[PDB]
Amino acid sequence: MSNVTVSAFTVDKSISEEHVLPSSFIPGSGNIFPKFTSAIPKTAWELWYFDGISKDDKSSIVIGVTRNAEGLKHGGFKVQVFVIWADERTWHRDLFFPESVVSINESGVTDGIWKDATSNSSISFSCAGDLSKASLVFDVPGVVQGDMHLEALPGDTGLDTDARLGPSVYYVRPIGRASVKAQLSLYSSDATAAEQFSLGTSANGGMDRVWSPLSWPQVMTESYYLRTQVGPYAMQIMRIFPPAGSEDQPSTMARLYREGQLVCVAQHVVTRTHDSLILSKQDNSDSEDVVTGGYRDKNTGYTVEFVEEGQRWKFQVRHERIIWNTPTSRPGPDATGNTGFVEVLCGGTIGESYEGVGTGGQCELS
Ligand SMILES: C/C=C/[C@@H]1C=C[C@@H]2C[C@H](C)CC[C@H]2[C@]1(C)C(=O)C1=C(O)[C@@H](CO)N(C)C1=O
Repeated sequence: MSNVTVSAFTVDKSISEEHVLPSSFIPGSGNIFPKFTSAIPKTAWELWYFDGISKDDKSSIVIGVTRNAEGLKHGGFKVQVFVIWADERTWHRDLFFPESVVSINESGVTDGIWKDATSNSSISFSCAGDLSKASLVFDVPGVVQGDMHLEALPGDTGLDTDARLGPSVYYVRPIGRASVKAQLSLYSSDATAAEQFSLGTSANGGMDRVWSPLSWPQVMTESYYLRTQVGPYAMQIMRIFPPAGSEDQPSTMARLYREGQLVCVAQHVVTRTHDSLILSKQDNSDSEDVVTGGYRDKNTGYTVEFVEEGQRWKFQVRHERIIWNTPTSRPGPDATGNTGFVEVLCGGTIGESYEGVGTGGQCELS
């Protein structure tokens, strides 16, 4: 091909002779192209993440497209698909492909394709060169078939901000705020039947972009993720507590937008100089429509305070529905695990009561 830059990872085939060079964080960029190209630390990983959640019916789709070093040796490159219907039924596969190819083409479009030529099966994504739009095609016969579309909402892109998440992780938000659609056919375990999934109306989400040379165990013991449009407000929170045996503070990459204007850029999480975030969890059973992780963390929700005589933004986060529960420990009375949530939100400034839904995920390593 001509004027097309490519990084091809094939299972059981060396990357040592890839022409393209590795990079770190590129300020002001989406950073969509892979960082580990011709050499990959044995613990390193890369993530292209997309989601959408409908406010009208709370259907939700969560996509995780990964590379890691281990994958090049053994087992391939994992793609995680999680869906929840309005009625709270859930569908989710971990799918592994032997080949992972990312492309920047002559137009400046970036394409990724995780594929298996043997099964004639693939999941791909495409990002416009101006990050106005991204889309995904699912084509795994008798598992998942369909697509997903994201349109960036007017306003600040937030790409001119720091993407460090503590000292060893990068977390860019290539599409911070987005309207999202999705039409999927999701097959049973035996591949004999299928159900239609249509993401509900008034759905927001986005695209995140994350890598580290270290495995997350060496990075975090706990993590919480939130993404939400709440009236004129949009926010993204990624908060981690540093690994066991560390004097480091909790790191955050938190952003608050108002009518598309970026109004708060927290890279510091505090309690009670720099834009900062308070993120404190609750256990009260105020209302009936509440739920919790199926592991040791029994929190029902969070309070989210953004602090700029600066203006003040507070939001209650109620866990209403479970998208997923996946373990990170043997079962027990003190088991840890990962939980995906349909989040319900309410707040803003003093006096304000805007309502939204959001995706959230909390992870604890044992
Ligand atoms: C499969 C790996 C994913 C990612 C890997 C390691 C990261 C460590 C980093 C320091 C914090 C967050 C972790 C990531 C960003 C993550 O948040 C999760 C997801 O991707 C979705 C599903 O895709 N999910 C299940 C998680 O909530």
